Amino acid sequence: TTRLEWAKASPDAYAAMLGLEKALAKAGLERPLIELVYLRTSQINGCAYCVNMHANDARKAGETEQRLQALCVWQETPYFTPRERAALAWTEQLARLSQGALPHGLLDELREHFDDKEIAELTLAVSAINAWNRFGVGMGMQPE
Amino acid sequence: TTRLEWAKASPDAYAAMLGLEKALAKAGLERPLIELVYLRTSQINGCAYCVNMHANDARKAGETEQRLQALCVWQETPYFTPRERAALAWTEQLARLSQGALPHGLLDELREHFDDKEIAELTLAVSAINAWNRFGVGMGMQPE
Amino acid sequence: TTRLEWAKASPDAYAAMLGLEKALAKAGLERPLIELVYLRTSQINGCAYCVNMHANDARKAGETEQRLQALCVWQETPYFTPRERAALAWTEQLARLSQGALPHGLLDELREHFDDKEIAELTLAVSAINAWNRFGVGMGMQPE
Amino acid sequence: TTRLEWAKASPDAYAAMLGLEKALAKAGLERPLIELVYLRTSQINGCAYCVNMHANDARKAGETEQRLQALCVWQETPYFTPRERAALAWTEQLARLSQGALPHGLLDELREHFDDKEIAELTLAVSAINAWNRFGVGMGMQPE
Amino acid sequence: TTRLEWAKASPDAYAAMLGLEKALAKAGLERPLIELVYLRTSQINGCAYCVNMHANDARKAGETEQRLQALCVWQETPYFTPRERAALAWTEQLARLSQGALPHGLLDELREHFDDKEIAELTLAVSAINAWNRFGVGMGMQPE
Amino acid sequence: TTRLEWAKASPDAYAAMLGLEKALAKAGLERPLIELVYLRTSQINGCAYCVNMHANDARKAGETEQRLQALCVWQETPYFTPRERAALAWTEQLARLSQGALPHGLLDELREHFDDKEIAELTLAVSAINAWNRFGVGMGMQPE
Repeated sequence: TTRLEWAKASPDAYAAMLGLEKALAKAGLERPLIELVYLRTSQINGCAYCVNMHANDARKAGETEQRLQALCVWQETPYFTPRERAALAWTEQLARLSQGALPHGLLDELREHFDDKEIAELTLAVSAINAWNRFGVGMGMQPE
Repeated sequence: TTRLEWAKASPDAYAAMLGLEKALAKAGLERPLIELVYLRTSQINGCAYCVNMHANDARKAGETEQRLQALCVWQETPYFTPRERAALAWTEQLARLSQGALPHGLLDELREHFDDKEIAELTLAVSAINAWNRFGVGMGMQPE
Repeated sequence: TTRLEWAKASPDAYAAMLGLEKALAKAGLERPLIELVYLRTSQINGCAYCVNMHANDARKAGETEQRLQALCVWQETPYFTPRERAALAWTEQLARLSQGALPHGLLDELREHFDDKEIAELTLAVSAINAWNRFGVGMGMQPE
Repeated sequence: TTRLEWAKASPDAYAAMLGLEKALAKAGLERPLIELVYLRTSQINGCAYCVNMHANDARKAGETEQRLQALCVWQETPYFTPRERAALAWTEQLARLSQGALPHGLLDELREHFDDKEIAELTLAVSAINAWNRFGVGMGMQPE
Repeated sequence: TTRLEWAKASPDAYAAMLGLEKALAKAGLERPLIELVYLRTSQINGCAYCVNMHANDARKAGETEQRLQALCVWQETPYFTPRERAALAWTEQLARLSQGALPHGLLDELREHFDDKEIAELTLAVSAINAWNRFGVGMGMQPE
Repeated sequence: TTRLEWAKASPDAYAAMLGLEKALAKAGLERPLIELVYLRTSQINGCAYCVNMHANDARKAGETEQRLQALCVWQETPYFTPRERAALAWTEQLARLSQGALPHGLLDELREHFDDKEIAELTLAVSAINAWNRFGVGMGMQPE
């Protein structure tokens, strides 16, 4: 289930990572949207531990099986709102940041759906799950 | 130089991100290695703001022009130690986490050069710069 | 939900595609494995119509939410049998056939888990869903 | 020339695959265009058996060496008609379905050159060769 | 057929490029192998002008339709000698130099088939066609 | 520092490659721009020998550390002129020629900044460094 118990090795790193979650917990950004961002990022990054945790946490936040099964192919479905689709486009592009430039009008399109405080919180969410995925995959973590 | 002043929009997000840096500042992991990790990740992710900042910070940590110019092609040079090369392999693979699975023996190879506490700190470093790059590129940040 | 009613346009094409399903229905290859192959291929190919249909059909074949949510990251989980993992490796490699050569020992590894008749049936399953996905995405099909 | 005699292992699979060809034989879609679709798909998928067979079959359908040698780079040549170029764009995009979304206006552009029955037949052709390529490469088939 | 007459614009550039060909003409490396290297590189780089020219020049050097049609999928055919396959592996890897590191043992494997003078000549051939392709595609050149 | 002394093995190849440099030396195209083209191409192709040489040669041509460290991420910086950015776009696209088609309007955009003789010289520069990189990486060359 893990190859390295990293939170025990560096309690400071674990505390710092929990600080990201504390900030997000205080954010106005709605929790079901954060869970989608987390689940989709974890899918893209191939972090099975995080996929399992956030599919489970998304259900805790009220999500349906229809949405959870469609998330990996969200672009070609009618299940996600204009606001969610904006956030998921952001999520996908930032997950794949090593692969090339972000399109010019992307932030501008996000601004049609989110105020700037929400954008900061959304980007924190994206950054945090990207960070958790790196610990998850790196330390060789497996679900159940 | 920026399209969105995100630290002003969400002070909580900014404080949380600074908490990653506070943890790293307290880590035993040597600062010049952290700067290489930061600079290389920022290059891969195309974050010009972070490239500029960390090339400058690497010089503050004593780095030579030879190493700074060779970092983007580090694999085929003799300038980086076995320990640094292990960390840079980790850095590159985790930067590109969306692109496929991590090789099986990668953590095992890292363990030949780093103790588990160092590995946790190194992974925190990788995670933190990946997070900063996402704010940098997302918010449309440009250097000087 | 569709941009082109292709089965009405070419009844012969539709009948031919149903012939693939008739053959598979008669195959010894177990149905839950076929559903995994179908669902995973549809995810890779981004066919939302087929993802929806086969996640639903997989439940009809007895599948758990744990397996359905973990399928997209199956490699790093303990939920799939040696035989299923062999089939899913085959599935992923053949889904991505345009991207490069198949590894040398792949068929040999499949032979450790499947007899040659099963391999033929498995490859028919892979081929059939790849075909359905092409109609699904091409004709602009969306679920629910 | 083959690692697994799949048609002998599963006669039902072979009969089902021949049913795709029977439908195409009855289609109004012109045979030389089908051969181009088959040859180009087989090139993209790296199926040497199918490349050999369809380059040979294309000659049987009247094709010139000029067209056969230019097909792999068809975009930057004057040898292919507006209708063929539409079909080849479709062919390339659907060959590479695992690599990302199909452009929005692609079906609309195809409709400028083909009626809906032809589009269904063309998509059957694309699907069928994609299926044959998977058997060809999977079963380790080599030409001559 | 061309968007820019580059040889007229810079006669010095044209003379320099012809100097590569003069050196190759004097090389011991056999001409049919050079033509394969040229044709395969031109295919990979999508230079239709060069594909046309070198498929035609390969016929002038004695090549068969069987080999010319199989070249794009050479790996899975029996038509190319151990020596040619070594050269084509070199050709493919160096065509795709922007895509990642060259495998460690590649030069060593080439040395099993070629002496060092031949390797230098082969690499000149690869370099020269890569250069011609860049003029061809850049200047918008089309065959016939 | 090298696995094969290629200039000694084939003096003709070396003389031919020097002929590219002789032509460029005579070109009106300004030397600092050529050095940027060389350095950026060498970075993309992962040729550590050439990166080292041209970062050093760029300093000889007057370049600043600010520009040299920002070159790998030039798109998102203000340090490069409209003319340089046009040349670097050309450089990147032609470095990555094996990866797909060149955008339609690219030569047209280059023509807004360069006359046709300059474009020929620029393309010679791109071609020459692509050639040198292939010798550098192929022959296993390492800096210092």
